[PDB]
Amino acid sequence: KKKQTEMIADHIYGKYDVFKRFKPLALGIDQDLIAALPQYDAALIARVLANHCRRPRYLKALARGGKRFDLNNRFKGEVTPEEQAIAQNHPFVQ
Amino acid sequence: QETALGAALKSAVQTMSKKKQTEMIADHIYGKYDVFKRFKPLALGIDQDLIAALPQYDAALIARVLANHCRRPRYLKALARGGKRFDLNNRFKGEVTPEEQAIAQNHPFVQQALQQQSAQAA
Repeated sequence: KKKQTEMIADHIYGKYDVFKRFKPLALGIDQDLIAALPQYDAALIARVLANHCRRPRYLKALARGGKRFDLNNRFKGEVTPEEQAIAQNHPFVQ
Repeated sequence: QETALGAALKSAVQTMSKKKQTEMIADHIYGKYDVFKRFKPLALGIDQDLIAALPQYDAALIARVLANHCRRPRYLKALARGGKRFDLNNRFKGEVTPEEQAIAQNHPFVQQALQQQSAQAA
């Protein structure tokens, strides 16, 4: 498992810009990641995402706010005030 | 003794103090709205709903009370619990996303609060 996920992520941060550059991610990017990657498992694709969203860098991107982005780096929704404020007050961010 | 006009005059006068207006807003909100009293996940745009429903109070101090409320461990713990969000009328409106839920779940204040909550059960 861990050998694979380690490779799975490696591929994502390498293929998709939105993950490489830590932009707030579109709602439902899990379904899109699994759909776009049949080559992997649908819960270890999800695991790699869980890891990403807890990194201080992602929290900081949330605190910054603005639009969210889909796998093709297009605006799709945005960060809400409530989520932006929780990210800003977070122990990793303040 | 006291008139309706009299009571409203006294209230208006009291609202001139920022600290006093802030206590009044919180008491109003926790007293009137079950979604606040019970710390349910709040719908998108609740800030605007509160502002519209409370014209007797400054929008800025309303936002402040709201932001105080969402910073409380008990609120984060509610976000960690997840499920639906609720509007001012205690009706379903939207939900807590997996991302919001995971962030609240890993929040230090929740790690504490969840540990306390279960130690009060034991």
